[PDB]
Amino acid sequence: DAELLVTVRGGRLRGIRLKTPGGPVSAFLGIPFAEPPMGPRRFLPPEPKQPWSGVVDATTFQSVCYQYVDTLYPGFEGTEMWNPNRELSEDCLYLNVWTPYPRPTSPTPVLVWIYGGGFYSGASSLDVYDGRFLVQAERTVLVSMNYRVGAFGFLALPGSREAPGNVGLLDQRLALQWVQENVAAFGGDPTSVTLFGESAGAASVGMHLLSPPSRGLFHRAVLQSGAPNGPWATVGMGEARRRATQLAHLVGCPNDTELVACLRTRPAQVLVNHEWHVLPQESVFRFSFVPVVDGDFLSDTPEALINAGDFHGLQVLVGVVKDEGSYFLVYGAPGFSKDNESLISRAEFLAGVRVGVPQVSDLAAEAVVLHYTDWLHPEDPARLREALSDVVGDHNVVCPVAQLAGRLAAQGARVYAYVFEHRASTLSWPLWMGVPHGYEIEFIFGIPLDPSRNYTAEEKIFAQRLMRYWANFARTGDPNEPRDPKAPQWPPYTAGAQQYVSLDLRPLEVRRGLRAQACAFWNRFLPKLLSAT
Amino acid sequence: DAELLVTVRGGRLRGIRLKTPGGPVSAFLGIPFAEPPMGPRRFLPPEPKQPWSGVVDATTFQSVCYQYVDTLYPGFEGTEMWNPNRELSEDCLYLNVWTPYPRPTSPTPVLVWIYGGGFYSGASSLDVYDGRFLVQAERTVLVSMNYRVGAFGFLALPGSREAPGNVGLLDQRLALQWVQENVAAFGGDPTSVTLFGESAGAASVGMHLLSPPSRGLFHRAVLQSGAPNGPWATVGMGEARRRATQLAHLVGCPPGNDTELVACLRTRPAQVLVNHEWHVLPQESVFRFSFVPVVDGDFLSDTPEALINAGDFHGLQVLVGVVKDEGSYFLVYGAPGFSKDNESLISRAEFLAGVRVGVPQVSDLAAEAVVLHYTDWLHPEDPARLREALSDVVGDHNVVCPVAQLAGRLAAQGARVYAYVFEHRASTLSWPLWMGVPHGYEIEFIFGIPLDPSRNYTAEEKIFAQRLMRYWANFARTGDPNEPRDPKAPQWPPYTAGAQQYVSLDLRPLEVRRGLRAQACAFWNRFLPKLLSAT
Ligand SMILES: CC(=O)N[C@@H]1[C@@H](O)[C@H](O[C@@H]2O[C@H](CO)[C@H](O)[C@H](O[C@]3(C(=O)O)C[C@H](O)[C@@H](NC(C)=O)[C@H]([C@H](O)[C@H](O)CO)O3)[C@H]2O)[C@@H](CO)O[C@H]1O
Ligand SMILES: *[C@@H]1O[C@H](CO[C@@H]2O[C@@H](C)[C@@H](O)[C@@H](O)[C@@H]2O)[C@@H](O[C@@H]2O[C@H](CO)[C@@H](O)[C@H](O)[C@H]2NC(C)=O)[C@H](O)[C@H]1NC(C)=O
Ligand SMILES: *[C@@H]1O[C@H](CO[C@@H]2O[C@@H](C)[C@@H](O)[C@@H](O)[C@@H]2O)[C@@H](O[C@@H]2O[C@H](CO)[C@@H](O)[C@H](O)[C@H]2NC(C)=O)[C@H](O)[C@H]1NC(C)=O
Ligand SMILES: *[C@@H]1O[C@H](CO)[C@@H](O[C@@H]2O[C@H](CO)[C@@H](O)[C@H](O)[C@H]2NC(C)=O)[C@H](O)[C@H]1NC(C)=O
Ligand SMILES: C[N+](C)(C)CC(=O)N/N=C/c1ccccn1
Ligand SMILES: C[N+](C)(C)CC(=O)N/N=C/c1ccccn1
Ligand SMILES: [Cl-]
Ligand SMILES: [Cl-]
Ligand SMILES: [Cl-]
Ligand SMILES: [Cl-]
Ligand SMILES: [Cl-]
Ligand SMILES: [Cl-]
Ligand SMILES: [Cl-]
Ligand SMILES: [Cl-]
Ligand SMILES: [Cl-]
Ligand SMILES: [Cl-]
Ligand SMILES: [Cl-]
Ligand SMILES: [Cl-]
Ligand SMILES: [Cl-]
Ligand SMILES: [Cl-]
Ligand SMILES: [Cl-]
Ligand SMILES: [Cl-]
Ligand SMILES: [Cl-]
Ligand SMILES: [Cl-]
Ligand SMILES: [Cl-]
Ligand SMILES: [Cl-]
Ligand SMILES: [Cl-]
Ligand SMILES: [Cl-]
Ligand SMILES: [Cl-]
Ligand SMILES: [Cl-]
Ligand SMILES: [Cl-]
Ligand SMILES: [Cl-]
Ligand SMILES: [Cl-]
Ligand SMILES: [Cl-]
Ligand SMILES: [Cl-]
Ligand SMILES: [Cl-]
Ligand SMILES: [Cl-]
Ligand SMILES: [Cl-]
Ligand SMILES: [Cl-]
Ligand SMILES: [Cl-]
Ligand SMILES: [Cl-]
Ligand SMILES: [Cl-]
Ligand SMILES: [Mg+2]
Ligand SMILES: [Mg+2]
Ligand SMILES: [Mg+2]
Ligand SMILES: [Mg+2]
Ligand SMILES: [Mg+2]
Ligand SMILES: [Mg+2]
Ligand SMILES: [Mg+2]
Ligand SMILES: [Mg+2]
Ligand SMILES: [Mg+2]
Ligand SMILES: [Mg+2]
Ligand SMILES: [Mg+2]
Ligand SMILES: [Mg+2]
Ligand SMILES: [Zn+2]
Ligand SMILES: [Zn+2]
Ligand SMILES: [Zn+2]
Ligand SMILES: [Zn+2]
Repeated sequence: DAELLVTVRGGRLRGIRLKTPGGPVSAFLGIPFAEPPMGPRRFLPPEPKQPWSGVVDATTFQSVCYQYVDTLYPGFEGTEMWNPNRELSEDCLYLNVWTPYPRPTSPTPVLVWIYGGGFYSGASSLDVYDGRFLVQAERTVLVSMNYRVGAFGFLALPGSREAPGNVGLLDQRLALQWVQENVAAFGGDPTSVTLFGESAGAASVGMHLLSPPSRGLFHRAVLQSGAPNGPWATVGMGEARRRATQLAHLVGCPNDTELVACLRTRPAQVLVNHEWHVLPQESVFRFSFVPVVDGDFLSDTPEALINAGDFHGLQVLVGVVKDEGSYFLVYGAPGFSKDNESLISRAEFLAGVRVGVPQVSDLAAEAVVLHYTDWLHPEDPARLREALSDVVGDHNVVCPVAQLAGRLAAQGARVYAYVFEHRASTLSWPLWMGVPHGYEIEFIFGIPLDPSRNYTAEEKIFAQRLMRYWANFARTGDPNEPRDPKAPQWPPYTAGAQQYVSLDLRPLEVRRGLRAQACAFWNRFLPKLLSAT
Repeated sequence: DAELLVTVRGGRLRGIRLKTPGGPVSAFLGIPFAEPPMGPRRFLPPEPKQPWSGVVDATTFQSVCYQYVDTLYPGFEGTEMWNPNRELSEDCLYLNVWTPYPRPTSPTPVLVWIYGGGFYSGASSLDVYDGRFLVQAERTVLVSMNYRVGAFGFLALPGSREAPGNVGLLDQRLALQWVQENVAAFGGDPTSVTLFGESAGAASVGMHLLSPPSRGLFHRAVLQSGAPNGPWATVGMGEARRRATQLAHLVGCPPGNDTELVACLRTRPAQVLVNHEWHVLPQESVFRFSFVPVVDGDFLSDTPEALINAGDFHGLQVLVGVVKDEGSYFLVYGAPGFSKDNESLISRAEFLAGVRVGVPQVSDLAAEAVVLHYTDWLHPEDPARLREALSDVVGDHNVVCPVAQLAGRLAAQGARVYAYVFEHRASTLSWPLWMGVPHGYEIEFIFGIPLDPSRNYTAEEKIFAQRLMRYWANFARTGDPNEPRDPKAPQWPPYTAGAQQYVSLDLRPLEVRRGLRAQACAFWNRFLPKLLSAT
């Protein structure tokens, strides 16, 4: 019917009606937003999609951008839920729109979701990103886009116009430009556009906040388990060159314009098969192709722009999960497995510190180890495992997020912080991993409401609470209800009081400090030490 | 009384009967154990006392070695109890013996006490060091001696033969030699001598373990709130020369150069040297007094930390401990914003400054490590927290962690080690409540001072003091502070490098706990060295 037929600036779309226990939602899946970045357009900033004849079929998710498909635990849902669920294609720059079925006659606010995956993986078609429940429950419009990952999104020869860098970020910015122009055709309000994302998606949200050409395309920002100032999310120019020139040597590619032309002649699968082999430490925490500090998108290091920005007028929702680090340990760290209790040894632990804190001196590593050993039980394997889980989690997610949250708060922003502390009753990982990196998203998106998944009565209620908080924030920059007794339940995060809430089944609880003591080491002392040595 | 006339290798002594509530003790006070270190003998090692004719009057304490007198809180009980209580004289090398009234029939173990005072102060004649109550209640023999402090005991021009250094420690060794030769006259057993000391006396006891010629003179060791590997307890030969010649400059002594310089210092009156001792290294408090034991390669063949890691320690029984609030007393002596008369609610600015006072001579980066370690990053402005924090910084750095280091290294090489944390604040205690259990305030209880009728301690406190006297007396008799065949009480398990068990001493029964600030002392004993040498 005419509810599923929409015309945007480029032409006609035909969407699909999706069902929700609450009721139906109108969905437009796989709307092209850039000309396919293929052949000579590989590694280049995206070009806007030109108008098309006829009716585009937006009834299903388009393709996934090329990436390594994880095969650590084959057939295991804990890993499979995150793997690509469409064909891989360099023809992948498509976005998706969910909107209420009585299409809003008034302009409703817009959530835009940027998926994470450490800049080396990810897809908007993953099942845990289904916008239908968030839309049907809170009557906002939800948009999500694909953006190039891996070398396709982030190979850079700083200097050249052929491989400029950060084109995966520009993919996102283009889709936000698209939202500006077309969201109103679906009921959306271009003037209330809230960015949210997790992991590299959250780091992405962070860079749009620091990149002036993007700061005009959205108004509020949610960062979940990621920060642009994290040790894994940017790379220098001179290093970006070495990594590009190395991938080229690996793929058999004999100046800069000549380098890119050879890479462009290689099947996309050949680049994916070598991009992990670029760095000797084949680590998840220093993946080869991430955003570059070139002076373009980022006029300075993310740290530099944070410490110097006026963030008056910005509201920000920010948080981590309880155990950020445990998911990364099974992907590398020596002694670990989803299939036993991963009872690490001291030397396995000393070794793991180097894998999760890569590229720090020897003195810095000893500092980490002395800082995180329990000197009354120096060789307890369980305690050691938890310690290492904290070392990588604190260093890569928590202390970066914290450092950003306080700086934003201190320099004019209005911040609300959380820690996600619910372990799903469906969670297929082992119990020692706890609440792992990535496992709040199911709840933000209202997945427990899907009748076919097997979540708890109490868990559906929790997901609705969370959706309420997020939509509240989208609407007003304030997750609290505009009208309620005992009204300031969720207080703002400030550099002093450092209040956050804990999100779980029990009613909101305020706590002080996001690993305040731990993050003093990472944000304040460790740099001084890397310096004077 | 036949018990008060006693004869010693040097000659005859007349002693005095002292009263305890529980009964008499006979005491010999101010026995000359060395020829007086005067004029030409100033700064030299001690010569043994030439023997005398007649009866030495050993019925009253002799003089106190020259030293700074504390003018900080005039009249105040808390400071005055430590101040010299006899005339200051360079003629001060005498020792004291308390022995049970009916002199013991069989050879009883001997406790030798070495007083503290950070090597710039102290005297065996102070009231809290009265042996009578311990000797009456446990029937051991007790000895204490005076040793030279300040520049008179520790000024060194390494290589001089004029000022060889460590003569204050030689003073103590001379008295231990005297005990070996003479305590038999008082019913004491020279084959069962236990040293015990506090503060710089505990550091002294430690250096005696590390100096072979002293190991023949005792068999067990108790170290209370002090250790020879503390940052304040020793000095290099090169630093020792700077400080010696800087003092010579402050007194007007043109600097053979070593022999002129010392002969000049000898002419200056003793009080003039005391006056400038602290101005050799001006500082705000009490850490790093400038005339301490020197690592000369004679008395201390190597640094204490070297001597500890490879030493002859198997079979040694050691008793070792700290007070609950080791830091707070030092802060009162010059940490910015500290007095005994207000709550010492310091600002962050004074906290940062106080870190450099209590942890002197460390790099700017090292000091930042300290701050970032002891700050409470949830309440970094809270003045009360900052106050306790800085107390722990200086308490950990100067006392607790050096003692924890010594304990585990002894235990590792096969010493039998027993560790305590004294955590009872005397109901009499005159210092303010926020200093808690300050440095030096277990001594009163070890010595049974609560038994003294004039001082009104509690009954709970008297039975406690008797409990402590028994622990220490048990230890002196048998190298084990536990009630021999009595496991009706909780056992005091020995300290090992793995489990790290110690007992809390207070008015409640023995409580066994693990780890002497294990987390804190990793920083001080392991990381901070690496940091300081790698940068
Ligand atoms: C008691 C008795 O029967 N005879 C003693 C006699 O043994 C003693 O001589 C001293 O014995 C001690 C034993 O512990 C040392 O071995 C002395 O050698 C040293 C020392 O190591 O202490 C050598 C040291 O280099 C000297 N230091 C200097 C010169 O700076 C000291 C110094 O003489 C001190 O006076 C000792 O405390 O001695 C050994 O000489 C003598 C006193 O020395 O007394 C007898 O009665
Ligand atoms: C716990 O498991 C890890 C991972 O090994 C996997 O899971 C086990 C249950 C077992 O079935 C293995 O075959 C699996 O591959 C163990 O770490 C591995 O140990 C082997 C020893 O032969 C070694 O070759 C591997 O490299 C190790 N893997 C890593 C990542 O280091 C570990 O030994 C198991 N046991 C304990 C006590 O942790
Ligand atoms: C708590 O007391 C200290 C003690 O210092 C003072 O000592 C005397 C010289 C006299 O000024 C008394 O009133 C005090 O007891 C205070 O620290 C001093 O503060 C004054 C000025 O306020 C300053 O001139 C001194 O240098 C300070 N001493 C230092 C830095 O060591 C402290 O301010 C008191 N706190 C209060 C009153 O809240
Ligand atoms: C790298 O070398 C290539 C050669 O493959 C250079 O390409 C030139 O491009 C211009 C375009 O106007 C041609 O007219 C030339 O004939 C090409 N070949 C040359 C100059 O040898 C390219 O300019 C070089 N890249 C640089 C200098 O950045
Ligand atoms: C967890 N999820 C399955 C949603 C994908 C993801 O987030 N993978 N994480 C990569 C990474 C690596 C280093 C630092 C941060 N993120
Ligand atoms: C008088 N009292 C019992 C407190 C003796 C004492 O302990 N005086 N202080 C010594 C000191 C100084 C610096 C470092 C270590 N100890
Ligand atoms: Cl368009
Ligand atoms: Cl469906
Ligand atoms: Cl048409
Ligand atoms: Cl606007
Ligand atoms: Cl642009
Ligand atoms: Cl950065
Ligand atoms: Cl870099
Ligand atoms: Cl570089
Ligand atoms: Cl290949
Ligand atoms: Cl491969
Ligand atoms: Cl791989
Ligand atoms: Cl937690
Ligand atoms: Cl290095
Ligand atoms: Cl345990
Ligand atoms: Cl505001
Ligand atoms: Cl149910
Ligand atoms: Cl904290
Ligand atoms: Cl005499
Ligand atoms: Cl002379
Ligand atoms: Cl006389
Ligand atoms: Cl005199
Ligand atoms: Cl021995
Ligand atoms: Cl030297
Ligand atoms: Cl030197
Ligand atoms: Cl000379
Ligand atoms: Cl040392
Ligand atoms: Cl303690
Ligand atoms: Cl410096
Ligand atoms: Cl730290
Ligand atoms: Cl505060
Ligand atoms: Cl607290
Ligand atoms: Cl043994
Ligand atoms: Cl008081
Ligand atoms: Cl024996
Ligand atoms: Cl305990
Ligand atoms: Cl501890
Ligand atoms: Mg992977
Ligand atoms: Mg190959
Ligand atoms: Mg090769
Ligand atoms: Mg254990
Ligand atoms: Mg006289
Ligand atoms: Mg005289
Ligand atoms: Mg010399
Ligand atoms: Mg030196
Ligand atoms: Mg001058
Ligand atoms: Mg003067
Ligand atoms: Mg335990
Ligand atoms: Mg501790
Ligand atoms: Zn991630
Ligand atoms: Zn591979
Ligand atoms: Zn540390
Ligand atoms: Zn002392």
